[PDB]
Amino acid sequence: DDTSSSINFLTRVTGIGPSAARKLVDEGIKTLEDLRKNEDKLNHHQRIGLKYFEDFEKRIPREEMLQMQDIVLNEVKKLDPEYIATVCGSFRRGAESSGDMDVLLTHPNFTSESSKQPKLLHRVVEQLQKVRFITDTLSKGETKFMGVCQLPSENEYPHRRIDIRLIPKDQYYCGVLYFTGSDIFNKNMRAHALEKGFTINEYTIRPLGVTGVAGEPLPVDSEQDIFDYIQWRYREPKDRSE
Ligand SMILES: [Mn+2]
Repeated sequence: DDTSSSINFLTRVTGIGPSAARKLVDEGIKTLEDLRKNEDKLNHHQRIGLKYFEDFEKRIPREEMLQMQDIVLNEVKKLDPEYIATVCGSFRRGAESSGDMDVLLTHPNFTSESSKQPKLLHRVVEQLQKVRFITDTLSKGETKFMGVCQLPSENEYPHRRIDIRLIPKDQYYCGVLYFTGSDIFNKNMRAHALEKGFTINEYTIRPLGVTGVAGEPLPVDSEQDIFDYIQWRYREPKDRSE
């Protein structure tokens, strides 16, 4: 019946999760328009997603995606060149079009020992915002920022999603890998590694042992070393389809 159809539409709104989509229905909030007239029932997120519904639905061609990546890469560089920033996802893998952006970021100042340096992220979030790259914010945490951005014009672009994550320098690589994917490639790689006596996750690559209950994180300073640990020729990102 023409209502299940409603819950579904809700969830189409970033922010609006299921349990959240339901209560909204209970207020009779079902359509797009039912939302619009009711910004008060929604969080900043949900409101933002809704503001951007339409654009959020479109995809990013790499022509754009790249120009985006230029901007992120360049700005972090001027705040502090000790900032490593890899925009990952399918995109990295040559994908012709992308859903969202996701910048992975690190700084040697930050390791899995400090954990308390949101300014590290913030500073860029703020930086990105003064340029009018990031144009809205969904949810800005200490280690991760969900927001919205948009390329500049001279006369326009949709608002893409953008995620920036802060990762320790001692775990960046593993994560650069992991958010690189594809989901399959990770499975297989994670699958291969297991055989050599290793366990790779999004943070580390640990050596296994007897009864599995084991690990103690090998140093990683490039994605390359991951591969070396498990001796597989490094497959460039483009060759990680499976
Ligand atoms: Mn994302």
